[PDB]
This record gives sequence, structure tokens and C-alpha cells, in this order.
Amino acid sequence: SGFRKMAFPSGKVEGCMVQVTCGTTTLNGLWLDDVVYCPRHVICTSEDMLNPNYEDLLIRKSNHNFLVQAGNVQLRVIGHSMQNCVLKLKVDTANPKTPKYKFVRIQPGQTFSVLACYNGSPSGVYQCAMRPNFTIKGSFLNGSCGSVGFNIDYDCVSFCYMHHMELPTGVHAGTDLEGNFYGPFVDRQTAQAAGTDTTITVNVLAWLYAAVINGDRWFLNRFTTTLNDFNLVAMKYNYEPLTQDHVDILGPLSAQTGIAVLDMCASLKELLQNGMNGRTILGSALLEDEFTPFDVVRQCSG
Amino acid sequence: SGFRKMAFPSGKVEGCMVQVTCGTTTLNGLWLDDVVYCPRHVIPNYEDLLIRKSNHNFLVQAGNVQLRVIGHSMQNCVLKLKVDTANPKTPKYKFVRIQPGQTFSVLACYNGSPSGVYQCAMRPNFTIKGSFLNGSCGSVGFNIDYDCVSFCYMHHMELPTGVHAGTDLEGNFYGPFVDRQTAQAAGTDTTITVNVLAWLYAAVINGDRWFLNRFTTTLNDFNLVAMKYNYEPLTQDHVDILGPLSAQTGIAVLDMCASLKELLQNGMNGRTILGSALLEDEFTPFDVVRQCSGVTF
Ligand SMILES: CN1CCc2ccc(Cl)cc2[C@@H]1C(=O)Nc1cncc2ccccc12
Ligand SMILES: [Cl-]
Repeated sequence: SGFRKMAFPSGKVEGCMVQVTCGTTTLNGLWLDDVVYCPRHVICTSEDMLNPNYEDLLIRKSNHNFLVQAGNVQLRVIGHSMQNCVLKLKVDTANPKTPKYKFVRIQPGQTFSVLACYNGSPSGVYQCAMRPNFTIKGSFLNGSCGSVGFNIDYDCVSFCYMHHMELPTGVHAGTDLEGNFYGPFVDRQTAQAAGTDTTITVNVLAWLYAAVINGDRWFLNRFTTTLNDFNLVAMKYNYEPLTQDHVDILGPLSAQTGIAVLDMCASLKELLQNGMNGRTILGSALLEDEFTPFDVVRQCSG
Repeated sequence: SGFRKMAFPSGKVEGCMVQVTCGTTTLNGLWLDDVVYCPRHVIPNYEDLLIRKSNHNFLVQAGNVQLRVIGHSMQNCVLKLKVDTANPKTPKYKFVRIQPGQTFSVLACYNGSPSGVYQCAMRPNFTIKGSFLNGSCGSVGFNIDYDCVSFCYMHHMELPTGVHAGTDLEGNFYGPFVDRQTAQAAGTDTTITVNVLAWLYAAVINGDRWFLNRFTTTLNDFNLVAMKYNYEPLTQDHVDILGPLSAQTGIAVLDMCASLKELLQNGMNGRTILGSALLEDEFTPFDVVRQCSGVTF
């Protein structure tokens, strides 16, 4: 029993965290095999942040301009290339701690663990979700650039996020490990704003199923709903539209608890109308949306 | 910016997780140097049950490597299994017993394999509100102090309310619990007052000031109110511990206490503090400083 916000064990990722210095800028890199991946904004100066030409800045750099530190060991850069917003630094040593890994691009609503690092040193691990507006609500200070998001399903680390910047609202923007940003963001100091955030409906329903599995049924009702009627109500509370794919994804949890997805949708509709009335669901007074259907099954079974 | 429930990097502890099998029971062990520590319930008169066991009855597995047991001893509710091989991945470590209100990271394991890491606090009732299924017994709680892992918890059991009970690494239980299937209940829980205040300072640091007021309070008046809401008494030591956060935000500890006093009597009124509609009590004053300054391990 119990439901906690749970992160994947960070060990396999800690073994890949290095410090990358270019000029005055110092951030984190991901050392996998003989490549160190880091945000390309490490090559930017003070006046090269509003409108930087990264191809122009990178052509002026040599291998010895990039200082890479793995613990107390200075790694030798033997090549450099840029792939979208990520800088790939070829090094003369393959990381012996390189785990089995994949580069995966995630969709909004997906969750992942973040190993927050400063100067190539891991300081903390937390779980978070890709928000529907493509931002993440992380805990990041200056120097956290290059910190990574991942999932460790089985023995393979799926890298899905590299932290790049903080938006004016305190939310964070970054890229997949191929340098492609999530959302309409660019790696420049220009006026950028996160789109209006919405609640990840499929995740709230999954978390309501997790509560049913843990013996919490106070919120259940005798009603069901059509998918269209649920979406008309959900939209009014800034909830993401629930698609047929989401209903199908919730199938195993529906079978395990005996509560049809559209029946749980009716509980959610009612919670949205009434609030909690001093009650909590899984120790929370708000509807939690950062647990996917896959997370609920994993935590409530193995 | 941002405030998350953050755990210590679990890497140093992952290298120590092994699987311990005795008869039909399989749980986790902590392999430090040439000793594997695990709950004694893996084997009730525990001295009588242990005297009937031989070294070869305990199967210890480190990944796909069987560790041979060369000795066994019991220290309170922990079984110490002497192994032939010293763990090469043994970090710098200490065994520390924590106080209720202190936080730590839990590396949940099933069959000697780490599956998740989460942060939690030792409740004032000595239980942890964890997340554990069958096979999690032997999972450990820890803090990281520079490069030294302070082991503070070993998971033993789940109470009927879904909360958890365990011991320090010397086998001494946290709370009035015993390691057997019997009628055991967690005491009435209380809110960790010093941690709520620290989390209110973390909210101020993140730009959340709606709950601040012009008022202050005496420590005695605050404790008379806090006792009415099932909050732990705030001591002078707590006030002193909150000193750096008070200096950093310019809000005196007793001034923040009057904000907590108004929050207890009046509620949040549809508002949230750090994305929460409840007062969070599982972040200590040190956790807030560490997360709002950036300490690395
Ligand atoms: C240092 N510069 C600032 C401007 C800028 C502009 C564009 C880009 Cl692509 C990156 C940056 C980085 C940055 O945002 N760093 C940060 C990343 N995450 C949390 C931060 C918390 C506070 C301060 C900076 C943070
Ligand atoms: Cl995805």
C-alpha cells in the first residue's frame, strides 16, 4: 500500500554526469560512450544570447576551448558537432559507467525523473511530467543547464529531456537528447511565454484508479457519462480533452478495479463541480496529474 | 525556481542492494563491506530460529552473483550476514538513528533490484507514509552528507492503515512496533510544525507571499494554537534552526508563525502554496536551504 511520487533510481545517470566549461559558462553534460551531450548555449557570451548564430559561434571554436570534467578527471575533446540545440563533444575516453540507453522523445503528459546537477555533480532527483504546454515544472537554479530527464524501464535508461532554460513564470523548457525543443521555444533570451497550462486528464483518472486500489472510494458515484459530455465539462475546468486512446489506455485499471473509464469520468466531473469538501485523495487536497496510467500500474503491481 | 519533493541521488545505495532468500522468504539486504544487513523476519523466538539455521540456508544474490555466507549474527531486529566478499561498491557510510520530523530518501527494492526512489519524513508517530508492496522488506532510507551515506532506515512492515514501520541500521525499531504479525496500530499522527514553517519560507523564496501578514506571536501563544490543530510543539531549537531562512527572507520566525496561525484558523480559501492546497510538512529547514541554494553530491 501507499502512493508516493516516485522517481527512478538515479545511479545509472549519475555515472554519466560531467561538467562542461566553454569560456566563462559552466553547465552539465551527459557522457555516454565517447560523446558528451550538452546544451549548445554553452558557447554563448553576454551579447550572444538575444540573437545568437550558433553555427557562426561554433565555427570559431576549437576542441581545446571546451573543458570537460568527469569527477576530478579532465576529458580531452577530440571533436565537436551540433545537432539542433544540443552540442555533441567527441571525447578521447568512452565512459565506463555508460549504461544501456536510448534517446526517446516524449509526448505531453508523460512522466520522467530529473537528476538535477550543478557543475557536473548530481544534487537531487525528482519526478515530473511534460506539461500539455510543453514546459516542465522543475526545481532548477542557475547552473542546472544540461540536467537530464529519464525513465529507467527494466535495465535501459531512456533519456528524454535535457534542461536548457527557465521561462519568466518559473517553468522550465528543454529539448529531447537530439536537441529538438519541446514546445515553441528557442534557445534565445527573446520574449518567450509558456502557453496556458491545462490539467492532464488521463493522468488524473489514472491517479483516481490508484486511489481506488488503495481503498479510497468516497469520490465514486452512480453516474456514467458520454466521452463528449465529459470533454465539454473538462474543457471548462482547463482539463485536456480525453481521447479514445486515453480510454483504451485506462482499460487495465478499469478491469482491475471494476469501474468503467466513463464511470470514473463521472467521478471526476463531480469532483470538478464539488471540490473535495475537506477530504483528501491519496493524501492530497488537489487532483494529481503527474502519474501516468503506466506509473499507476507499475507502482500498484510491480 | 521551483520546489519539488526531492530525494538524494540513489547511486551510492544502489551498489549495496542485494537479494536475500531464506527458505520461502525473499527480501532485500544492504551489502556494506563483507556484511549483508537485512530484517531478521527473513528467517517468534528469533534466537531459537537463528540457531537452527546454517550459513548455506541464506542465499544472497548481488546481481547475477551468488555471495557465499560465512557467518550470521543478530543485532536487535536486523540480521547480519557475514559474506566472503567485501562489496567493491561500498561507499563512505555511517549508521545514524534519526528523530521524528527528519527526512530521508527511500530506495524501494524488490528482489535486490532498486525500482524507485522517493523522499519521506519520519512521522512524529514513528511511522513513514511510504510506498511499498510485498518484497520491499529490507529497502533502506538514507541521507547524503558530502560524500558519506548516512543509513537511517530499514523497512520491515506495513501497518493496517497502509503506513510503514521499520528500524535504524542497528535493528532498533522507530516507534512502539515489534516485528511480528499481531495487533499493532500507529499512534495519532501530528503535523511537523518546524517543517511546515520551513516550507512556508521556501514558498516566500519562490515568490508566494499571499499568506504573509503584519502580525507576530509569542512562542507560547503559537504552541497553544498549534496543539489545538494536532501540530507538534515548536521549540526554541526550531526557531533557531529557522534562523537562516528568517534572515534570507526578512520574515522573523514568530512572524511566519502568525501566518501559520492564520492559515490554521482560516484555511487557504481556494488558494495554493507551492502548488499545494495543504500545508506540507515533509521538507526540513535543511532541505529548504539545500534546494534553494544548490548543494551537490
Ligand atoms: C542562465 N541563462 C539565463 C538566460 C537564458 C536564456 C536562454 C537560454 Cl537557452 C538559457 C538561459 C539560461 C537559463 O535560463 N538558465 C537557467 C535554467 N534553469 C533554471 C534557472 C534559474 C535561474 C536562472 C537561470 C536558470
Ligand atoms: Cl510519451
